[PDB]
Amino acid sequence: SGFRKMAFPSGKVEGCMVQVTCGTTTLNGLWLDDVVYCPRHVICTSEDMLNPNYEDLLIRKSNHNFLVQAGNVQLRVIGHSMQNCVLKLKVDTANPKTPKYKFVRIQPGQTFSVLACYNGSPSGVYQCAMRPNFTIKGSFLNGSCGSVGFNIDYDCVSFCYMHHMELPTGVHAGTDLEGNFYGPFVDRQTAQAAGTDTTITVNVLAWLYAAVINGDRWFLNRFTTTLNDFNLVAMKYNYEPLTQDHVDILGPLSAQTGIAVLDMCASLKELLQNGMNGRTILGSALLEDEFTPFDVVRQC
Amino acid sequence: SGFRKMAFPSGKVEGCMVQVTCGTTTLNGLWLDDVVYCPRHVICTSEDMLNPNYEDLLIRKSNHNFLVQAGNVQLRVIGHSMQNCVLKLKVDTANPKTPKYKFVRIQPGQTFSVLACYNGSPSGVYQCAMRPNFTIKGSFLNGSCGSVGFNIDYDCVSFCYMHHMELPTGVHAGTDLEGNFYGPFVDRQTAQAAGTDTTITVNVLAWLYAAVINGDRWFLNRFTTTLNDFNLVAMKYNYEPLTQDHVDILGPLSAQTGIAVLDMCASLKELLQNGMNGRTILGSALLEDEFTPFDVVRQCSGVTF
Ligand SMILES: CO[C@@]1(C(=O)Nc2cncc3ccccc23)CCOc2ccc(Cl)cc21
Ligand SMILES: CO[C@@]1(C(=O)Nc2cncc3ccccc23)CCOc2ccc(Cl)cc21
Ligand SMILES: [Cl-]
Repeated sequence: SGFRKMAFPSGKVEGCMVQVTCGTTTLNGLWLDDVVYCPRHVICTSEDMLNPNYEDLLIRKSNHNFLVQAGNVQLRVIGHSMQNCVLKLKVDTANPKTPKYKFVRIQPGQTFSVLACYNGSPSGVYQCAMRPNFTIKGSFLNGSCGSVGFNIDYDCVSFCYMHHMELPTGVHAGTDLEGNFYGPFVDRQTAQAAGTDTTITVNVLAWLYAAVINGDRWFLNRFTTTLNDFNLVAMKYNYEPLTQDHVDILGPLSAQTGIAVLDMCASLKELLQNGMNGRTILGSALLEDEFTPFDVVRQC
Repeated sequence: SGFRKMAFPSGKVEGCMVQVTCGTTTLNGLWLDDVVYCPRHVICTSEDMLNPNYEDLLIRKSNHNFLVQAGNVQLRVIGHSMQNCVLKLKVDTANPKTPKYKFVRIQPGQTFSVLACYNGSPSGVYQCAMRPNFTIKGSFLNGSCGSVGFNIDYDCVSFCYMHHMELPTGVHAGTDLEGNFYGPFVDRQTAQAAGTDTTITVNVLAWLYAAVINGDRWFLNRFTTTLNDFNLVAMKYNYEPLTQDHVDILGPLSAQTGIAVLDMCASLKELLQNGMNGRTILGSALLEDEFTPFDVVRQCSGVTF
């Protein structure tokens, strides 16, 4: 019993963190086999940042301009190429600690663990969700670029995010490991803003099921609702619409607790209308939306 | 920017987790050098748990009754002894992944990371605090006993907790790595209950400083208070008393933000007597007490491990 925001054990990713230096910029790289992946903005000279021509900047670089450090050992860069917004530095040594891995692109609402790093060194691990506006609400200081988001599939690490940027509101933007940004962001210092964020409705429902599994039932009610009526109410509270796919995904939790999805939807509608009235759900006074249905099943 | 509940990187601890089986019970062990540490209740059946004589049960066991598995390799138990509520199984092989470590006993209010394991396999890592009632509000299913709590100091893992039990309210109890329970708990199936929990006041203040560092300032006020007047108010809201040591430990955050500790205490007093008024601090509608002053400094300064 109990319910915590839980990250994946970070060991398999820590064995991959390296420091990448180019000129005066130092950030983190992900060393997998004989390739170091890192944000391409490491080759930018501050001025370049506004309207960089990355293909042009990269052609002017040599392998000896890139300084890669794995612990107290300098790795030799023997090649460099760019894949979208990620720079790939081929090195002369394959990482002996390379785990079984894959590169996955995730959808909004999906959760993942972040191993925050500075100078190629792991400082902490936390759990995040990809927001509906494609940002993440991370905890990142200057020097954290190249820190990665991942999930673990038994023995396999699925890398889903690499940190590139912090927006003016303090939220963060990044790419998958193929260098494609999540959201309409660009790796340029041009004026950028995240869209208004919304609540991940399917995740809140998953967390209400987690609360029932843990004995918290005060918010339950005798009502049910249509999916259309639920969406009309939820959207006026900045909640994402719930699709039939989300109803289906919540099926196992519904069968486990004996509370139909639309029945739990009517509880969520009531919580949005009344608030908590001094009560908490799983020790929280706000509805939590960073636990997916898969996270709840795994943890409970 | 940003403020998250952050655990220490778990890699140094993952290399130490093993599966310990004795009879029909399987739980986790911590393999350090040539010793595997685990809860001594692994020797118990459902009957023994009611009233166990652990010294008597252990004398009747042989080394071959304990099955230790590190990954897909079976370790040979060549000795067994008990230290308080922890069982120590001497093995024939020293763990090559043994990090620099130490066994430390933490105080209530101190935080640590928990590497939750099942069958000697790490499944998740989370951050928690040792509550003032000596329980932890963890997340543990059956099979998680032997999971450990730790902190990292430079490159040294300080093991501070081993999981043993879940109380009827869903909160958890365990021991340090020398087998001494945190709190008035015992390792027997007998009616047990945690004392009334209180809020870790110094940690709430540390988190209010974290909010100010992140630009959340609405709760700040012009007032200050005496430590005595603050403690009189705080204790009527089930808050732990704030000591001069807590005031001193908050000093670097007070210097960084320009908000004296007793000035922040007057903000906390108002938040208690009046509530948040529909507002949040760091995205939370409740005052968070599981960040120590050291955690806030470490996170708002990027200390690495
Ligand atoms: C070069 O890095 C930038 C950045 O966002 N960095 C950061 C990323 N994370 C946390 C940060 C905390 C504090 C300070 C900067 C942070 C700053 C300039 O504008 C840009 C423009 C584009 C890109 Cl892809 C990055 C960047
Ligand atoms: C050893 O098992 C006990 C236990 O608490 N185990 C658990 C520990 N964690 C999470 C659990 C989740 C769900 C079910 C049990 C959990 C239950 C029987 O009585 C006792 C009595 C004493 C002790 Cl020290 C442990 C125990
Ligand atoms: Cl403290």
